[PDB]
Amino acid sequence: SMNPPPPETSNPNKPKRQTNQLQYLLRVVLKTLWKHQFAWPFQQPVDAVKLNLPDYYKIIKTPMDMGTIKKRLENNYYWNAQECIQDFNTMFTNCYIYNKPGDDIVLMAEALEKLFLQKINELPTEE
Ligand SMILES: CC(=O)N1C=CS[C@H](c2cccs2)CC1
Repeated sequence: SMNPPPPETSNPNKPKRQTNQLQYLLRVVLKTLWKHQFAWPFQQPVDAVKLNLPDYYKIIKTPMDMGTIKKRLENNYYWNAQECIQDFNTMFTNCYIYNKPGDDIVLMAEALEKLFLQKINELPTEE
């Protein structure tokens, strides 16, 4: 079973902002998770063909990954920080839904989520 089209990262009909909170989500949150040793499974959409996971997109109907989030941040796709924070939480939740407890990938997501939570605890006040 094929891969679906990726989540959109560009939509000229969609109103956009560049807020200090969104700048923090790129410069601090995304950057911190992206450079982590466990980032690599999350740096692009799940490739169900290459990974031989024909049921992945039968189970996961709202896919999200840090490659998509990175493009959305660099492209100023978002209106507010909460949209981006939701994308990160979707990515983690999908991993916990699809995979079994204790799997390596779940430990990887948990380590990235710990750092995510630490960083968004210091999300700056909106200017
Ligand atoms: C991110 C995710 O939920 N995937 C689903 C199944 S397998 C793959 C890996 C397992 C261990 C290292 S990568 C990552 C893609």
